[PDB]
Amino acid sequence: QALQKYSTDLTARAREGKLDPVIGRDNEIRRVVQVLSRRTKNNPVLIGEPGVGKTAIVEGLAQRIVAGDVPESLRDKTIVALDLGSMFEERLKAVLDDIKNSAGQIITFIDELHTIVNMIKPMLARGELRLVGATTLDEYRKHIEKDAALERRFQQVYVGEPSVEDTIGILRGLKDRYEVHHGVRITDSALVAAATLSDRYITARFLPDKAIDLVDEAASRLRMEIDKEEVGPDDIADVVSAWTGIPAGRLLEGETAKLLRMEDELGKRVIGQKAAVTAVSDAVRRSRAGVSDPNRPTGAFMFLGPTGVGKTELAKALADFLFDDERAMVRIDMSEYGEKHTVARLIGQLTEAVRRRPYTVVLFDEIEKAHPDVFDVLLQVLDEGRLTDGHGRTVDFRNTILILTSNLGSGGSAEQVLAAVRATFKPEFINRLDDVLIFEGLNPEELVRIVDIQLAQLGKRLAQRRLQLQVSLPAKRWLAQRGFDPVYGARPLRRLVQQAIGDQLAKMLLAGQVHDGDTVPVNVSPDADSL
Amino acid sequence: QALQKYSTDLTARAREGKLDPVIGRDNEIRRVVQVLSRRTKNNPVLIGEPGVGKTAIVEGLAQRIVAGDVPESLRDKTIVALDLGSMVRGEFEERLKAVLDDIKNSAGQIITFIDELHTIVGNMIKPMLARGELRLVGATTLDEYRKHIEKDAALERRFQQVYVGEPSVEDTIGILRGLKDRYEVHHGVRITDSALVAAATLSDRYITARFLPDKAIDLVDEAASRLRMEIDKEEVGPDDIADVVSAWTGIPAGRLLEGETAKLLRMEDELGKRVIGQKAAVTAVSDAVRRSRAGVSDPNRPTGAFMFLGPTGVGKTELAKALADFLFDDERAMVRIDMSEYGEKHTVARLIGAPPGYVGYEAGGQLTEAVRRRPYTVVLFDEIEKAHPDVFDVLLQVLDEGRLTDGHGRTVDFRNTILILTSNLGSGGSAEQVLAAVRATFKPEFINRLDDVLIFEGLNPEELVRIVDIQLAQLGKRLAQRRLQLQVSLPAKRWLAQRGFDPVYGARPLRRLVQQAIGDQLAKMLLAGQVHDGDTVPVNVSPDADSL
Amino acid sequence: QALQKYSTDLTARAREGKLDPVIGRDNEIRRVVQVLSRRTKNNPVLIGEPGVGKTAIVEGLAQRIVAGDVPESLRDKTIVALDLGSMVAGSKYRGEFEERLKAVLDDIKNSAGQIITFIDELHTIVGAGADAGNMIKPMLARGELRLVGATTLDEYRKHIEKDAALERRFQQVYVGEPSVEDTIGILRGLKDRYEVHHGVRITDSALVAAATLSDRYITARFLPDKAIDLVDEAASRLRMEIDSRPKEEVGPDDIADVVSAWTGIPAGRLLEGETAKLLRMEDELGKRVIGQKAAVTAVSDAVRRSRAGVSDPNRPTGAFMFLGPTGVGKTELAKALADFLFDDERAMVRIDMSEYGEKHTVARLIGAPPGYVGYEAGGQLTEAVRRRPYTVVLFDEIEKAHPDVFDVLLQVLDEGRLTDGHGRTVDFRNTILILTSNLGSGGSAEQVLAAVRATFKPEFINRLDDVLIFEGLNPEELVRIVDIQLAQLGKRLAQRRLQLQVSLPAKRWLAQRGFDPVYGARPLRRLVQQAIGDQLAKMLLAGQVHDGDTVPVNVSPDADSL
Ligand SMILES: Nc1ncnc2c1ncn2[C@@H]1O[C@H](COP(=O)(O)OP(=O)(O)OP(O)(O)=S)[C@@H](O)[C@H]1O
Ligand SMILES: Nc1ncnc2c1ncn2[C@@H]1O[C@H](COP(=O)(O)OP(=O)(O)OP(O)(O)=S)[C@@H](O)[C@H]1O
Ligand SMILES: Nc1ncnc2c1ncn2[C@@H]1O[C@H](COP(=O)(O)OP(=O)(O)OP(O)(O)=S)[C@@H](O)[C@H]1O
Ligand SMILES: Nc1ncnc2c1ncn2[C@@H]1O[C@H](COP(=O)(O)OP(=O)(O)OP(O)(O)=S)[C@@H](O)[C@H]1O
Ligand SMILES: Nc1ncnc2c1ncn2[C@@H]1O[C@H](COP(=O)(O)OP(=O)(O)O)[C@@H](O)[C@H]1O
Ligand SMILES: Nc1ncnc2c1ncn2[C@@H]1O[C@H](COP(=O)(O)OP(=O)(O)O)[C@@H](O)[C@H]1O
Repeated sequence: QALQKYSTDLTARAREGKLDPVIGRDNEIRRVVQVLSRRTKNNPVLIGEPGVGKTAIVEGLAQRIVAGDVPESLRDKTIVALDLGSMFEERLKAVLDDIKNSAGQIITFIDELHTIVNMIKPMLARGELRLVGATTLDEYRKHIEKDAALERRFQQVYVGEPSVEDTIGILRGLKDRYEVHHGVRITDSALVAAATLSDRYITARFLPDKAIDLVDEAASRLRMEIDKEEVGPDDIADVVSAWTGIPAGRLLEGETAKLLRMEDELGKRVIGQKAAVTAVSDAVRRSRAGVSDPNRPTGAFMFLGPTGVGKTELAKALADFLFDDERAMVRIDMSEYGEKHTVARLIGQLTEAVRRRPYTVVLFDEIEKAHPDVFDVLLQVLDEGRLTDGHGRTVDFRNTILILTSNLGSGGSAEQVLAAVRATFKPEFINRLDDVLIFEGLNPEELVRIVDIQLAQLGKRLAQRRLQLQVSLPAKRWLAQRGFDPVYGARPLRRLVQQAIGDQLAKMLLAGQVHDGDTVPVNVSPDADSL
Repeated sequence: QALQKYSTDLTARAREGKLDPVIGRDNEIRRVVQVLSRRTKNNPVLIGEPGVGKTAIVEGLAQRIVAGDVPESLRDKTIVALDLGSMVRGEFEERLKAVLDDIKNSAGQIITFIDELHTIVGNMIKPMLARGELRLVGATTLDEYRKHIEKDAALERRFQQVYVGEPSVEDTIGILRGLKDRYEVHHGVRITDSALVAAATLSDRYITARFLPDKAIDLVDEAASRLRMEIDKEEVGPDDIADVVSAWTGIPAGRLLEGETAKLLRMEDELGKRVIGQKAAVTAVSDAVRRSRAGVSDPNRPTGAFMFLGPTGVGKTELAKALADFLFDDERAMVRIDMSEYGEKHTVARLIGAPPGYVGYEAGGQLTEAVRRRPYTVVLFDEIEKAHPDVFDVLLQVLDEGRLTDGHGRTVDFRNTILILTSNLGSGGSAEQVLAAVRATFKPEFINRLDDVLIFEGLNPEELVRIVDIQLAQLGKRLAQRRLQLQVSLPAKRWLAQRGFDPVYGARPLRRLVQQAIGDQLAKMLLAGQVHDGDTVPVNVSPDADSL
Repeated sequence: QALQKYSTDLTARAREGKLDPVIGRDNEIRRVVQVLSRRTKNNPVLIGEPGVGKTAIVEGLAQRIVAGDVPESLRDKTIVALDLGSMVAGSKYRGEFEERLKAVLDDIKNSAGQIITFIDELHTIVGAGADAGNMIKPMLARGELRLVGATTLDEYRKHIEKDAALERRFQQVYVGEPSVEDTIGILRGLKDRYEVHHGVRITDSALVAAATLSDRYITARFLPDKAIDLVDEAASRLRMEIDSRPKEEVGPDDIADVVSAWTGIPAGRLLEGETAKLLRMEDELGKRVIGQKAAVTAVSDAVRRSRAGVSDPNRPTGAFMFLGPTGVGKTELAKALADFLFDDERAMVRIDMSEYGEKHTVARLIGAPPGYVGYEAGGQLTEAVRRRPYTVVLFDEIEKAHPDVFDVLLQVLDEGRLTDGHGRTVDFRNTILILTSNLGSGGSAEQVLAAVRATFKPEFINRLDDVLIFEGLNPEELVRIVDIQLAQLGKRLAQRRLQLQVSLPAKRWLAQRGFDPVYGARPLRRLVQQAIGDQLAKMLLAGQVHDGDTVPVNVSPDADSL
């Protein structure tokens, strides 16, 4: 009985009346009782994630026992925990002496048993103690999923989080826990609104206790700013939003803000490809509202283009818009993932960044550098699980869109491309993706905005010496004349800009007479053009 | 009496009776006794999969020892197990030396027993082993023995492999019916021999991860536990285990009963639930597959080798997908290769990949690599009218005996697959000249080996609202986040027929058109409001487009 | 107190007679002795292939020292069996193994030069690093310690020769495996120890049989212990039989029983029971091949002449090639033979020579040289014969193959040799090679031989035995072929309890249809199935025929009907 200084107790808390009302998980408590009532492979271990309530499952089990629902072999069983706060090995003998002389009626419960697993294992092999456990997936797999001599005594129980409405309904046993400081009146409106905005800041947290973390963050931030008598849903929203957003981020949905337009950056930054851009805009209006399916990447498509049409430019253009930053995208080339020697390297080369900053869109410019094993990797990613890491820490793909702007059948127009797509992408890269689009090559109409943005960039580059260019439409079209060449692309235009303008400009800049502050015009000549 | 700290005593524990009965397996015990009684290369090692009964063999050896059956040379000796988990950077070898010290101080015939020694190895034990003071009964698995106790051993001259594969269904039923009083006393309800047979057979048939001797007892113990917990029908019956195995695997309990005639009788609309029309095709395919399972034909031939043709988009691969969904419990079972780039004489061996050391060797062959794994698939040959006249030699050898040889030298068995050769001949002809065309195009004796050469038929304009309803029933779960329902109107249903058929691609745009139109025209209002999860989401057709 | 917890005493172990009586091997022991006694660098190293008696030489030197049979500067030298696995076991700190080894070295060099040391499997002295196994050099190349060693050639090359400054300090004494007579002498020396360990007797003829049989059949191991293993196994097995089972010695046929129990080869002396089978063979083999009497007696003579002990023990057990018309029974005779002497009609190794139309695909049955894609995989044929070295190899239709595959079996035949990429040889010395063809096919026995003489080359036609010519099918044998096929079908109809009652006109019609003179009996299994099995399934799926009903068949005016 000396365990009172070594271990806590639970068979008396519910008897005296000290407990918390946990509701639900009836099937889980049933599973626990059934597994513990076995001849072999008994004493389960509640596997899950930190902050789901495995302790809640155990205390609910104790409550159910003391109220009385158990079979004959469970006559209240004196359930008891173990305080790891008694730490050396000379005292483990003392705490196990009362379990050895026990008659199998003093079953224990260790929390986070992957720390322990020498001293207890032989006793477990003989079966004088049950030792209900609790651990997490990664750690469980790391420690006791490789020693098959101990997988003989441990039948795992998988636990998930309760639903959103379930958390809402269970919240009524928390009305007085935290908000007893500034006496702000709790309202059911803000209560149901708190967990509603669960993916405004971070999706690494969970529902049952991390929603409470959110609520307490909100209470603290209110009591810090207003130092009102009521809690406000949009105010909790501003709490959770003022850090994944500088002006408290985006407000309520109001899709007319950024996504209805979709071309302010795209249509004026990527000249051409109008059909592809309109199509992907329609696609992201149909998709970017949680309005496609259960947890998918919520975006996947492909389209076609040769060199010199602006595929990389569209990729880097949508970056500054889709999430209003530079790292809103990751572009992966498989110039390394081409053989089976490397398919394991990304499980992980990408995982570091994609887990640290899950605010990026995944890009694979070409599959003419890829292997059919990354095919199955991404297939399992799509709709059959978010991700599985070789170490065990899994990272969801919530704000990631799948793109391929390939030159797969660019020589052909509409039929060769479609046949080559249906062929080269064997595993289901057709049925679960979205539409496959096309490009609109450099056209005499689509050259004016090109030259305009090029000259704008050259000007902002020249602004460090306080020079400005007066570009007239004569030269604006004389360059466009000999810069069409729709086999190579805009790089002839850029090189011609550099040569014609910059070579002479940089000769005269050190030849005097163009001292800083001046302004230079453009004047077409028969074969050249002067400044 | 020195360091009994990190071990057990299977003999002393047997002196009281804590151990189980070990019924059966009376040959491996004698083989172990025989190897343990040599002069050199003694101390055997048991080899088998997990949970087959190696520890059980050692327990039975100890029990026959304590009762008295072995020769006197082995009699009067004890056994000890060892724990590779409680020991294990460094100081593990110090502990190992501490143990082998107690062994050398025993200096007798106190046999040891190590479990999964391929974690240990090395050259620390070999001197002590090749001197005659310890005996080493091992236990491990074949593949790990081959990688750890074969490559760097140099003591493979000291180890003898004993094989224990796994029992059969009958031996497992005997194991169970002998190991029956234990659970009947632990929980205590009742157990029927019918339930034992059901456990063995269901486990063997559906559970493929684990193996018989313990995979079977899991079901019995779980059934007893759940029956005991139910009392919060005083016996466990053969139906009282279908429930447990269904809870385990997923398939409902109705399917996990008679499934050899009850499943052939369902080759009715259970296929037609997925494919619409084509009743002659469905009947012919169903009957052809139904008579192959009878059991009177030669056992080396695929399960079905029919080819069908006609217009595209009329449901030609949908029948294949549905047939794979019903028979093989998966719709990702058809492997589809395009017979358009197999036109040259050099690209015929591209679907095997013949030699070692050449360009395409580790990529296997397109046909043989997809069947060596999942040897229960369905094979489609799109556009067979464009193949070089040497593919047919391979495709004719495969269906004369269900075997083939890939490049690595392996042999793959085709006698559980279903072959299907699509085509598109007869763009204009209905049923009269396409037959002569497909007879003249291919060799005449090649068709003589196939099954029915049934010809698909056009889609009745009446039989298109069927496909429309299938599309809408599928779409009835895309707006499942906010429970927003869908509106239905027969004119709009028959509106998609004309502007979606395009009678040169069958019904290919019936998916893209519907999804783009409705999804895009709705996404705006699904956020703007004007409809919530209590409304039909009113929709109809404008003179030009589909109105909201 | 340092070299007594990290070493045992081989000489003290020899004094109590806990060693074995080394027999022979005087050259190697003399060389070890005369190298162990020079001025500097007196470190011999026994080297050789595994199992040929390298430790026995050192134990013999120990027994000789104890007996006093050595030169004057070797008497009372107390050789010591050092071990390193026990000095590296507990040491996890800076400089904890260094002093442990330094104490041993100081104790060896403290006493006078009488501590001859013995490290077995010395390739393990190269590690211990983290400057280790390297402190020993100054004493090695000065004659301070003697260090008799022993290791295998492969381990030597891999570990020690990478340290060309340390190899210099060792003298290689090459140990080669002994011959059959030397092994017989060794066994005669060691017999009386096994005769005491087990409670049985062992016969000198049994020893001779062990040393001889273990040399023809077990070709992956080496002799001195390859031969002892058989004797040990047979003795233990006979003792296990005598006990526990309610004429007392091992003889030259128990060894045959063991050497056939593993390696599968039927080596022995034709114990009664199968001699009757071998005598009654041309008809027990004729229960499946009708006709071709000349091509069955040849195979039967090969098999009998092989197992009777009169045949060249270094050449395959038969290298026939039989060719003739189409659908005559060539492949079927090969399969019937494989079924006769294996009982598993699919236990043979057949390769389809119609797939070798391209010169480069020979690498399927050879492998790939070092440095190419599939190198450690091996070759199909080589790896198929290395295990189960008793099969029947079959080359079907060997005229479609490019005429450069006729050059590899040019020496597979006539010697039973073939080497793969790794350069190791397998022996086709117990197989039966059979390669069929279809040259001629419409000529007499003279113009069909002229096609062989024009397709193959003289040094290839000269390697193989009888070139058998299969004859044409007589119209009186087709009935028996139909009986064979119908019996096969009936035996298939045994998962039910169906039967058949085929009539004489039915059999005659079946024999008449599908025997065309150009394609032999080829279109007959297909016809039997088409005309019986289909409407036997139809009339079984739709009831009206149930298990038990012996259904008859007749010849109703048109094509056959039930
Ligand atoms: N439609 C376009 N809009 C904007 N820039 C374009 C366009 N077409 C070409 N360019 C420019 O042409 C150059 C080509 O680079 P990018 O288009 O970004 O790379 P890319 O399109 O992937 O070409 P490849 O295929 O890699 S050679 C860049 O300076 C682009 O800005
Ligand atoms: N012949 C047998 N008689 C009785 N029980 C048996 C027999 N064979 C197997 N079992 C049971 O099958 C189960 C398997 O136990 P083990 O023998 O420990 O399995 P294993 O082959 O040792 O694999 P490991 O060691 O767990 S990885 C036990 O419950 C045994 O009691
Ligand atoms: N000349 C010999 N005289 C007597 N017995 C011998 C002789 N040579 C070998 N043997 C015996 O045959 C067996 C060979 O064992 P070892 O000599 O230890 O093999 P080895 O030469 O050490 O090869 P490795 O690499 O150590 S496995 C032992 O049982 C020896 O007693
Ligand atoms: N003498 C025979 N006895 C029994 N069956 C025979 C006989 N001759 C032919 N057959 C049958 O004929 C069929 C084919 O015979 P095979 O010998 O396999 O063909 P083949 O002799 O290899 O000729 P090819 O050129 O290789 S097709 C099989 O069903 C055999 O059973
Ligand atoms: N179903 C539930 N009923 C009551 N409280 C719950 C429930 N789920 C989560 N909780 C809350 O979470 C806490 C228990 O979490 P805990 O089991 O300690 O998480 P973990 O086991 O992951 O460390 C309790 O304080 C409780 O308020
Ligand atoms: N009998 C049918 N039942 C159901 N859908 C059908 C049927 N016939 C055609 N379809 C539909 O027609 C379209 C044609 O696609 P697919 O099955 O791939 O045919 P194809 O072989 O012509 O490519 C699909 O949407 C398919 O569902």
